[PDB]
Amino acid sequence: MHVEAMISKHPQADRSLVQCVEMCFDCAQTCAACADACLGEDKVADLRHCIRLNLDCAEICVAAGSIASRAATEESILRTMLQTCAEMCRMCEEECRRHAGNHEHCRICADVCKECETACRSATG
Amino acid sequence: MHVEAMISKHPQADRSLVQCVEMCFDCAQTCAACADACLGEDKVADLRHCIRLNLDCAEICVAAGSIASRAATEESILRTMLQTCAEMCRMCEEECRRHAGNHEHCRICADVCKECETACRSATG
Amino acid sequence: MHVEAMISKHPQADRSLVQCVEMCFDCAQTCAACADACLGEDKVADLRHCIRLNLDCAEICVAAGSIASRAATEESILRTMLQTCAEMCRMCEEECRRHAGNHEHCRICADVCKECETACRSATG
Amino acid sequence: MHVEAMISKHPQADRSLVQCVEMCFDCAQTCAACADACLGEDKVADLRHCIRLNLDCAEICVAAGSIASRAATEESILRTMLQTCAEMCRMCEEECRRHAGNHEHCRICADVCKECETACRSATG
Ligand SMILES: [Cu+]
Ligand SMILES: [Cu+]
Ligand SMILES: [Cu+]
Ligand SMILES: [Cu+]
Ligand SMILES: [Cu+]
Ligand SMILES: [Cu+]
Ligand SMILES: [Cu+]
Ligand SMILES: [Cu+]
Ligand SMILES: [Cu+]
Ligand SMILES: [Cu+]
Ligand SMILES: [Cu+]
Ligand SMILES: [Cu+]
Ligand SMILES: [Cu+]
Ligand SMILES: [Cu+]
Ligand SMILES: [Cu+]
Ligand SMILES: [Cu+]
Ligand SMILES: [Cu+]
Ligand SMILES: [Cu+]
Ligand SMILES: [Cu+]
Ligand SMILES: [Cu+]
Ligand SMILES: [Cu+]
Ligand SMILES: [Cu+]
Ligand SMILES: [Cu+]
Ligand SMILES: [Cu+]
Ligand SMILES: [Cu+]
Ligand SMILES: [Cu+]
Ligand SMILES: [Cu+]
Ligand SMILES: [Cu+]
Ligand SMILES: [Cu+]
Ligand SMILES: [Cu+]
Ligand SMILES: [Cu+]
Ligand SMILES: [Cu+]
Ligand SMILES: [Cu+]
Ligand SMILES: [Cu+]
Ligand SMILES: [Cu+]
Ligand SMILES: [Cu+]
Ligand SMILES: [Cu+]
Ligand SMILES: [Cu+]
Ligand SMILES: [Cu+]
Ligand SMILES: [Cu+]
Ligand SMILES: [Cu+]
Ligand SMILES: [Cu+]
Ligand SMILES: [Cu+]
Ligand SMILES: [Cu+]
Ligand SMILES: [Cu+]
Ligand SMILES: [Cu+]
Ligand SMILES: [Cu+]
Ligand SMILES: [Cu+]
Ligand SMILES: [Cu+]
Ligand SMILES: [Cu+]
Ligand SMILES: [Cu+]
Ligand SMILES: [Cu+]
Ligand SMILES: [Cu+]
Ligand SMILES: [Cu+]
Ligand SMILES: [Cu+]
Ligand SMILES: [Cu+]
Ligand SMILES: [Cu+]
Ligand SMILES: [Cu+]
Ligand SMILES: [Cu+]
Ligand SMILES: [Cu+]
Ligand code: NA
Ligand code: NA
Ligand code: NA
Ligand code: NA
Repeated sequence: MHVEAMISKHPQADRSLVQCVEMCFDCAQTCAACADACLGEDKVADLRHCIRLNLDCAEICVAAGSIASRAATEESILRTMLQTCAEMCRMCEEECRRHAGNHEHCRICADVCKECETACRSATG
Repeated sequence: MHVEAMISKHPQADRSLVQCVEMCFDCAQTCAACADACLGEDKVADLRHCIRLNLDCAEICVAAGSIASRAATEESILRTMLQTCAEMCRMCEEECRRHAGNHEHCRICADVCKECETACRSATG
Repeated sequence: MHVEAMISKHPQADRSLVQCVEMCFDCAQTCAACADACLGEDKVADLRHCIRLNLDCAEICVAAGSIASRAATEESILRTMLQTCAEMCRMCEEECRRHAGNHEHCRICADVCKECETACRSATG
Repeated sequence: MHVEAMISKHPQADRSLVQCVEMCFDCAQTCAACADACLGEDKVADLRHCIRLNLDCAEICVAAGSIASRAATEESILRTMLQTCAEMCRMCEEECRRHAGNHEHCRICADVCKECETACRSATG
């Protein structure tokens, strides 16, 4: 990623923010991937809620990552958006974690959602 | 839109929700349009904050509209996402409203953001 | 929608373009809805390809709608993006149509994708 | 990113594809950042076309990255979407490159768009 390099060259120019943007995009891709993998499993009927939560988590994480990319002093929705993203990731983590013993893709995704949750919460500080 | 027709045919199947989805997509398109119009004005330097808020409002409104399209009994991020969208629209409305005397596009956008704010807040009930 | 009203107030200011933007957002919402409905069906394992195509069609249609909202004389990706959106909608229509006898949501979605395909192709002219 | 780890655990499971997904998300974030930086420059009126192209490139790159994340044998829009993304990045590169002597953020962005263009074109093979 080029998050850190772009922040330093912004004419209005933060480690917690860089980590948050990086994680949001990582987590968006991972959740989109996890949903698709779940859709290809024999046992897809057991993964409906997981697929749905991953789709919502991918959407929210892209939005949050985009918003945060534009947050390098003026009033912003950033802190509200990051709280919502943290809650989304917490929910998605919980469901992916439940399937992690059965599907390796869900273990990887649950780990990324946990990290993203932490990153987004830390950037609200 | 086909929001109402699709909700009624969902196997797990709400006027406030239909109005919220419709408005989110209307508002996303309107804000994207408003940002582009502002970017073409002689006086673009006065509209920087407006353009930035419109970009964030378009992103959040698409996300909210998508999430809400998937919310037709299971646990959801919906109510959190709709609160964030309502706050986003309130912020964007305020700035577009400030320019409404000068730019007709901003008057139209401020009106749509006001309506979307109301719709999203009403769907959290 | 406010597509037509916003185009007329753009400082750089087209019926085919308005219809294309409107349809892209309608189709994005419809496909997102169709995927979610398919995910809730008893027979979800038969709908894997449909769900996947709907997810891609929602993503492409939002992108196309956004791009087209910013296309009201300068060089643009618009015509390329609209060709891609037309191909996406054609593919998604074909698969939703295949399930239309079994699931009413897929009949509605197939009809919207057909219309969106036509609209996007007509706006490339 | 977790692109490579997720592809290997997909139940239907490609170096060119991994590089393409990674680059699309990098480029989406970079272009969103570049647009915001341009919007904060004294000389924003000279950067209108650059801002507009960056917004379109961010939208297309997210879409392409998402689609490609779901492309790990069945029929797909992938190759069409990647051609469109390659054309988008070529256009955005050209305009960012034109401003690269004046704005360091545009130099970084032009380099990322060039790389993403190459990656997306290589994944169509
Ligand atoms: Cu995230
Ligand atoms: Cu994620
Ligand atoms: Cu999954
Ligand atoms: Cu997730
Ligand atoms: Cu997420
Ligand atoms: Cu999150
Ligand atoms: Cu986040
Ligand atoms: Cu997540
Ligand atoms: Cu999850
Ligand atoms: Cu998974
Ligand atoms: Cu998962
Ligand atoms: Cu995850
Ligand atoms: Cu997950
Ligand atoms: Cu996440
Ligand atoms: Cu996060
Ligand atoms: Cu809205
Ligand atoms: Cu709006
Ligand atoms: Cu505007
Ligand atoms: Cu707005
Ligand atoms: Cu909005
Ligand atoms: Cu909103
Ligand atoms: Cu909303
Ligand atoms: Cu708004
Ligand atoms: Cu606004
Ligand atoms: Cu405006
Ligand atoms: Cu506005
Ligand atoms: Cu508005
Ligand atoms: Cu506005
Ligand atoms: Cu709004
Ligand atoms: Cu709303
Ligand atoms: Cu469409
Ligand atoms: Cu559609
Ligand atoms: Cu469906
Ligand atoms: Cu579709
Ligand atoms: Cu579509
Ligand atoms: Cu389309
Ligand atoms: Cu289209
Ligand atoms: Cu479609
Ligand atoms: Cu379809
Ligand atoms: Cu359907
Ligand atoms: Cu369908
Ligand atoms: Cu459809
Ligand atoms: Cu469909
Ligand atoms: Cu469509
Ligand atoms: Cu269309
Ligand atoms: Cu790209
Ligand atoms: Cu880019
Ligand atoms: Cu820039
Ligand atoms: Cu760009
Ligand atoms: Cu791009
Ligand atoms: Cu690209
Ligand atoms: Cu690309
Ligand atoms: Cu680019
Ligand atoms: Cu560019
Ligand atoms: Cu830049
Ligand atoms: Cu740039
Ligand atoms: Cu770039
Ligand atoms: Cu750029
Ligand atoms: Cu790019
Ligand atoms: Cu690329
Ligand atoms: Na900002
Ligand atoms: Na749902
Ligand atoms: Na334009
Ligand atoms: Na696929």
